[PDB]
Amino acid sequence: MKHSLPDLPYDYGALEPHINAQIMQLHHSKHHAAYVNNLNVTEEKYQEALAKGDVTAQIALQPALKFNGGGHINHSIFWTNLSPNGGGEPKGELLEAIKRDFGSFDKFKEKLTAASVGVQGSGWGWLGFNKERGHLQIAACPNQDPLQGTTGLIPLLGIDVFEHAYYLQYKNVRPDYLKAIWNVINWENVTERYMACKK
Amino acid sequence: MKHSLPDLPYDYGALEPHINAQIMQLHHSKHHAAYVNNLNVTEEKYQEALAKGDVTAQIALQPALKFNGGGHINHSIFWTNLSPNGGGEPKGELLEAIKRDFGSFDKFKEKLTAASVGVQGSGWGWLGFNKERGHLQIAACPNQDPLQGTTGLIPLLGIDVFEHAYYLQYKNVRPDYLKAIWNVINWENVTERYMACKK
Amino acid sequence: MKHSLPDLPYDYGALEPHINAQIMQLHHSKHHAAYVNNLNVTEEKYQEALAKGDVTAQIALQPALKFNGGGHINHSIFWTNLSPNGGGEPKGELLEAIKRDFGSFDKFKEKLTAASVGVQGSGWGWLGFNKERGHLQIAACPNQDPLQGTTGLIPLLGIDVFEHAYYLQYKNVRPDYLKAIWNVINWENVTERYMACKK
Amino acid sequence: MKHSLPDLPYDYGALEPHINAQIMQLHHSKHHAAYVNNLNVTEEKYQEALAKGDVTAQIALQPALKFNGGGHINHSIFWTNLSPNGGGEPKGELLEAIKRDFGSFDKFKEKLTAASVGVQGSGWGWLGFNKERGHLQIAACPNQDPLQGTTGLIPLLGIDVFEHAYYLQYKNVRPDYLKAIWNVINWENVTERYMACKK
Ligand SMILES: [Mn+2]
Ligand SMILES: [Mn+2]
Ligand SMILES: [Mn+2]
Ligand SMILES: [Mn+2]
Repeated sequence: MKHSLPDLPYDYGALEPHINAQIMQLHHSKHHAAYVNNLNVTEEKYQEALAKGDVTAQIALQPALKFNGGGHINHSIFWTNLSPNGGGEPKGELLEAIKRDFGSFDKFKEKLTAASVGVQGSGWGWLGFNKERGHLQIAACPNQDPLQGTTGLIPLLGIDVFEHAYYLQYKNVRPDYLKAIWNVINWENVTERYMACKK
Repeated sequence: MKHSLPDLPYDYGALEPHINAQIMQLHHSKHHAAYVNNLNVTEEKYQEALAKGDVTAQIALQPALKFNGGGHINHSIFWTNLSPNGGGEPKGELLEAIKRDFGSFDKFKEKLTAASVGVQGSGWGWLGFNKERGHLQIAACPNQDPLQGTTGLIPLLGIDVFEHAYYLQYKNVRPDYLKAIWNVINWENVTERYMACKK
Repeated sequence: MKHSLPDLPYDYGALEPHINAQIMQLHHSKHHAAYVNNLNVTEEKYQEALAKGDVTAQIALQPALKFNGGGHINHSIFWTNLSPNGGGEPKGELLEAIKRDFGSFDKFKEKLTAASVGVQGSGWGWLGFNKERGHLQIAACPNQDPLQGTTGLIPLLGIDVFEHAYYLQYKNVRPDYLKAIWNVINWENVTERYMACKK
Repeated sequence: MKHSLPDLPYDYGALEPHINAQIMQLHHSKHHAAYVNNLNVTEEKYQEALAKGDVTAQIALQPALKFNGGGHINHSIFWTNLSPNGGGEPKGELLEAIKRDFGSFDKFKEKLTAASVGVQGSGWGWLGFNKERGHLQIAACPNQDPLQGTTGLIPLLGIDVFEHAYYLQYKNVRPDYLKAIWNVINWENVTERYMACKK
């Protein structure tokens, strides 16, 4: 059982003019493809170390497993969080939960925008669901550290603030990239993930 | 006494075709200018906290002080480490030290290249001088963490592997950026820093 | 500003038999005294570095500032959170808040106990108040990293799980130390800190 | 692979009066036993996660794997580095190497002592061999982070500065524990590890 690079659920230029085709093609066919391959390489090395009981090799492989493994997790969710049919505001119970936990939808965007723009270096901004507390929660993750594996929160919406995700189009003005991405957020997908957390 | 953005010792397009003018202009006039301003803002906030004895505010300001403060340190050295008159190999005692500590100049480039390309996320690759041991030493730093402040090593040559330092020209192929930058390394400046470490 | 070691609100043997007198004496007159002394020395160096604009020295002093500065913050709160007249359960809105956010007082004890016992190495277990969300929140901190300075949460009740806090009496059985400390929790002080969080 | 708690090469009271019998008994039968048991449980979970491709579970298990896995590595080496027939100074090439890399045996003790006493919180002080550079090197590790797995250096002599390693006897005065441990250093074992580093 090996991990595979999931196909993009839309054309490279489907999110224009918010995210140009050059960024989408590089972000998926180059960056994500490398994470999957490196992930499969690390898993095979880790399996050999675990069979031999080489705990030293297991720990030496952790940085490569979390970075590439997290990259495969984060980017796989990122594509579904975007869509040419996205934008606007969510509906149903998710919208009610955003108003209840953050006050309003605009306030929520402000909190997630501040968490995303506040990331110093490479990282991610996430809207997650706290299963224990039963409400929403915003958190930032450094580098490719996945949300659930490092915080326990269930990812609902992630914003890649790696420079490779916007620099070609927005250069150093990360806020401009954060303002535009809200227009293509696939709230239908984010709603499916939210409803799955409640039973 | 406030920190200031040092002027670039050459034209934006002096390092072409290795580093295009668009990268140099953005890297200096936008990224570095922000580090200096944010650094001065943080120092003033830290001074107020220190006068009031507010240790909580001091610690809350550490991430902003190390990132912007380190950025001002790293980029100020980075410009002098490059030059249109650079490239080739160093001479004198520095070349002898590289051969003695790393075997050869090509081996040194291999070690610093591996440290630079091995940085997962944002960071820096550095050639430093270990004053205690009296020899050279290669080390990688995450994000803008400066070399001397976090390792004690005296910086001699730094390679910015932040994506903003090469993505516009080399995209995700960081190795291509590392291969080209060796042609514009200002070994005259790196020699001055090395000779200053010995007395 | 010259920080000072606060006088203990009680004699070293007031919390027996839950925390013996030898631990209290060492924890206050040796461990806490060292943080204050080292903190004052570090603050003086930070003042000298700021006057000279030595950013390298500032970053090099951060670990000592956070450890000793956080130690002064944490232990100063720890003494007030304990009392010979403590124990039992809180009353009023704090008890209602514990029931609301954690289900019941017993469930809250189980969650904070797991967080304190879960600390690998040295650290602290904290019950804090999230002013932005307006409810309670449990969090663990590594080493002496203070709660508010590193997380923003306002400390209400802290449990020192440094080995020096229980080893002399409970040895490696940290769970026994967690069970015994509930008998001396000064809920009057925790309520004061909880009321200070509200308008 | 089912890791096992290694038998001690001596009785618990063989290293008296430098390390009393109560510490040795607790450190081996309680502290080290917990790392092995928790390590075996964590490895089993890692095998289950790998078979299912659950990368989230793999990353969530890393802290427990590094702490307990590193604990098994460090303590297993620590017992062999000590002996009732130890003490004094090394001989042969190891002594020459200590003189070459650190000037003298006394200066080496001062450097490794400062590194061990300098650990803030829990950690380890290590004398290691850098195979790439072919000389000795001193390094400190936080918590149970093993030397080779996190730094690449081959461990030669380790000093446990976890509070549980000395507090019962020396209380908060860690320097006294560092001075006393030199009397039981098994330089015969350290030489074997140093000779294994060379062809
Ligand atoms: Mn990305
Ligand atoms: Mn840069
Ligand atoms: Mn303490
Ligand atoms: Mn130990």
